[PDB]
Amino acid sequence: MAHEEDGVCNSNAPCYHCDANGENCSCNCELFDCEAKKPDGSYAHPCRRCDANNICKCSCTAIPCNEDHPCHHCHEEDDGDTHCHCSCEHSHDHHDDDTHGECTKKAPCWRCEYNADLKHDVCGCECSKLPCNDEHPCYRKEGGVVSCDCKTITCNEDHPCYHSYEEDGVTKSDCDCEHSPGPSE
Repeated sequence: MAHEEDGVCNSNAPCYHCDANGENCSCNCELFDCEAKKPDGSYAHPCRRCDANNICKCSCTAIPCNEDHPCHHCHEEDDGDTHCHCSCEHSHDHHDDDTHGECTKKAPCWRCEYNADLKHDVCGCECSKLPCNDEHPCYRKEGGVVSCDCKTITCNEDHPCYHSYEEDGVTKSDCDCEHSPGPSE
């Protein structure tokens, strides 16, 4: 979509949103945005899944990892470094139910983080302003809040428990209304 906001994105024509960056700077669109921008005051070279900084009124934003940066945002293929890969192989095996950005249990927020050769999809932090995506406090290499989409959400029964394991961003089948709700945290 398009909406008047800071920086150069989805201003009034070039409708281009940014995964976590967009939802963190301007939530009013959904597309692949990424480009350097810094005159001599701020920095804006984020990406739908990288480690950069946006230009927010004398306030630079913190994105995920562009190649090898310890961040909890729009992952990029194998977001993270060596250690990260070792923590994902052991963390995913014990929390396979975290194959996406979801969270609704007595625990913190989780997101799809892993590196392997197979057919999969982007993590939750790499999702757009979906109709079922908010943002809860994730627990990784640093306490913080990240976008939370619908997928491995907990079960609404005798207790909150992730449904299963899968990496797929929540999608609707109406597109006949303003699908742009608000988070809780």
